[PDB]
Amino acid sequence: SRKFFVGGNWKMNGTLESIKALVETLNSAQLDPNTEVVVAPPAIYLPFARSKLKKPKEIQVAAQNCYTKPNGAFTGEISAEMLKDLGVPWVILGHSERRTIFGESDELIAEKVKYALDQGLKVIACIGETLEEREAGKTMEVVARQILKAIADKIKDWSNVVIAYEPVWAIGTGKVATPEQAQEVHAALRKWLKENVSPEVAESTRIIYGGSVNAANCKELAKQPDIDGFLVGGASLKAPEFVDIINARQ
Amino acid sequence: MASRKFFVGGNWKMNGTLESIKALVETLNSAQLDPNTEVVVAPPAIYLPFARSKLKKPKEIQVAAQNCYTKPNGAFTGEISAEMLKDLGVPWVILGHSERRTIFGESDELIAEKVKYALDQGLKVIACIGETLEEREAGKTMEVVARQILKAIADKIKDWSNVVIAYEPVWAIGTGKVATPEQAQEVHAALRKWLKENVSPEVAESTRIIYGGSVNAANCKELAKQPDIDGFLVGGASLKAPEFVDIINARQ
Repeated sequence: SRKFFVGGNWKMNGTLESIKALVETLNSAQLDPNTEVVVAPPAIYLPFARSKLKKPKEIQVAAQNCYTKPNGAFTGEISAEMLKDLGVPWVILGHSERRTIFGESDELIAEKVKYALDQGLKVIACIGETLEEREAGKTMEVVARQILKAIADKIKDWSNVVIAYEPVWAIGTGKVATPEQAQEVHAALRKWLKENVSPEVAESTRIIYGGSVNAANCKELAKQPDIDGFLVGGASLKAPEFVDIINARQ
Repeated sequence: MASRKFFVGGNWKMNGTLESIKALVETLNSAQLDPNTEVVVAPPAIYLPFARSKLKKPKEIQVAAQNCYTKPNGAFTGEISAEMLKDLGVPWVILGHSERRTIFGESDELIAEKVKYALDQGLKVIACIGETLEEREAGKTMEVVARQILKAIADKIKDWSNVVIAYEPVWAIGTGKVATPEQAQEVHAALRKWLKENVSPEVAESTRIIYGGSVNAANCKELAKQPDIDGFLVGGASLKAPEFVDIINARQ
């Protein structure tokens, strides 16, 4: 009875005109009411995008990142307090691009997750192995360590956590995980949760898949028993395709 | 020379709420501000539209981003691009701030690419340089700031018309240890000489070099008198609207 969850990570993309058009198509579409829908604009566009949503109770917005600390002398950063002040309900943390391009560590990500949750936010926490880790057979070693470090160390209440498994080799590459590849990891992640946290947390925590999800591969992925939805990058910028992914179980 | 317009920027860093930013802008809207001062304020990116919406004299006070990325739009989760700043009508961006260099590892090379791309997108750039306490006591102040300016702008940039150089010694940022008028003027004059010899006399004479690091209402008038200090980049004191008003009026 985990609610199906589909997130749209717009990354560093959008203009006032393209975002208006995207949100308007979302507004007018038939969306599966059993899908929890979150879209993550660039921070400078978060107030505009939310203002255009015709049904703000039905599609929520997310920041793509925030810093570890309360407000202070960190030029260029956005804080979790600010998200709370603006009533932004969600935040993506530990995305592969922050890890690989901006050097964010498991330890820094752990502190962001704890502070965001303490500010009342809901967190999409991202994990995933590289191509070389995958080829060398280290996938479960890597993703088990990432979850332990990012959430299980500091977090007691998992109610407001969603886990996003996004193998780095599937992000933006055109190379999606097969349903069997993704189900294998999700099932092993849920077993890790069951044995290392609690069966209640394993039963209720959504584990969503990301990495080249699109309208033509989402239906077979969504049939997998431990895949609870998707984190969508490129296809989230194409409104009709994002609608189909929201409707992956229909 | 002396045709450089006095420039005051307020860097709010990672601070602000809807309530607190409303208040601070309303005070600036109310205040009597010296019309010879170019005024720029830099809210956190997520409050940039709100802050600009509350600015009454949108011609008299302008808004800035505190950072942007090196590249055109793409797969850089958590980043803002220069073309978004252009789309939204943000005229200014701060680049190379010490906190980005020291806390977030931003390098001379990265900052130079940011500066070029921002200028290519029609933005105006506050380009920040400054030496550490250790670098100054090792006697390397001018070696550091000259290298930082050479990589960050002098390399990839040919038009300096829309560049403001901000000298903010690291040991003065947030510490309460403002540079003396003598200390600041010495670096600014040496930077302006560097520009004269390594770029052009025209660029040296026209480029504003502003001082940053613990500027406040009480120390700004003596600094603003120095010949090669063209204004201030103000951190902590920019969240205090009355004090920021006085700094804007430091030449009155």
